[PDB]
Amino acid sequence: MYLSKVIIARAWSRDLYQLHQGLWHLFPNDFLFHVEKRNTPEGCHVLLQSAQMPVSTAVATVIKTKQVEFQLQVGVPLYFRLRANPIKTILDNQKRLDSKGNIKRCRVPLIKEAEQIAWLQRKLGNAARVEDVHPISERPQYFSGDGKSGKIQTVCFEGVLTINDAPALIDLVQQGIGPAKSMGCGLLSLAPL
Repeated sequence: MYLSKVIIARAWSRDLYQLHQGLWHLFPNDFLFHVEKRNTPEGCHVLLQSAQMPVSTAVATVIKTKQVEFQLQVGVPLYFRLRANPIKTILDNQKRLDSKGNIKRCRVPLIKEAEQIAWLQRKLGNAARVEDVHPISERPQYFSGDGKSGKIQTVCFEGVLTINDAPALIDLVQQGIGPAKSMGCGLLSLAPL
């Protein structure tokens, strides 16, 4: 796969919806991204993982691209970073009913750290062991400026893991982890110690 640093012009990266759109246009000939800097004069700085090399547009400038060929062995420790959207489903607390007379089932973010770590370890499964992790609960990202706007609530997991199954870990990196992959979640970044 390819890893690129991309900068999206401010006027074209104001809404969450716009980011994916702008990035999609980089492939004129399925990608993942991680926002590195949300608001600068020149716009939004993104790390972009893709199967094809991106091609700059007028609004999305590819600053640099590097191809990754993986060399993983079992037992190797790696730093990891993953911005994710961990969620679960619960019954509405006020037992509010939907149009068919049923209690509403609501999607909610995981806010308890123990539950966030459990979610991560569950997604990684047989691919790797979490050796150490710090789940940073980030500020939510809103769909619009409207007072009633919904939002996406993310956690940025950072720490160290140890590889247990190389092919399984590669698959996780290629596919991305968890919901909201089109909104800048799911990109699992790895690095040697």
